[PDB]
Amino acid sequence: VLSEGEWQLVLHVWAKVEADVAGHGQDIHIRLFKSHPETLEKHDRFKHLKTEAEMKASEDLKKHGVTVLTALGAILKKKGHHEAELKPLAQSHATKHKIPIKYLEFISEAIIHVLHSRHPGDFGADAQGAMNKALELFRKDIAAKYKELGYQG
Ligand code: HEM
Repeated sequence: VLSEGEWQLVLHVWAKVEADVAGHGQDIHIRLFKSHPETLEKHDRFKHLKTEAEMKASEDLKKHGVTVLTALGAILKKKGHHEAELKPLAQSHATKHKIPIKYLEFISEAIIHVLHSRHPGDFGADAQGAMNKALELFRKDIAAKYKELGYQG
């Protein structure tokens, strides 16, 4: 469970994220695809974009990024009482897309990287540790929802 103070740090940095959701989306995905290439294969519509620049100019990918970070941002604002908008995420991702929890760790890594690269003065030790706790709570709860629908993490 997160402290009031940690939740505040998380939401403090997210507010910076929200000043350019689109750019953060692209960067996080680009990081993810380059760092763990097996991830790009889950996306049939992106798995041809060869270059970073091709990645950055794809408006399909751009929009996807915003859709992903908007869902995550609604969950973080719940400060962990996120049952209701966690469930549709787990049902899509467990039954349809079939995203292993390890791929969720991978994008968790990409998020923290990008966050630290774009906002170091607002993303120091305390803030990274808080965000990390936030994303680890999210992954635990989704792994439990995954199991409730079958197929284990
Ligand atoms: C922070 C963790 C994640 C967030 C919040 C997120 C969020 C979303 C949302 C909101 C959608 C659209 C509705 C639906 O879920 O189908 C989506 C679709 C999708 N997500 Fe995730 N996602 C996460 C990470 C992942 C990862 C790591 C991958 C693995 C490549 C993945 C693959 C997909 C795929 C394949 C779809 C369907 C895309 C399509 O064919 O249009 N997502 N995601």
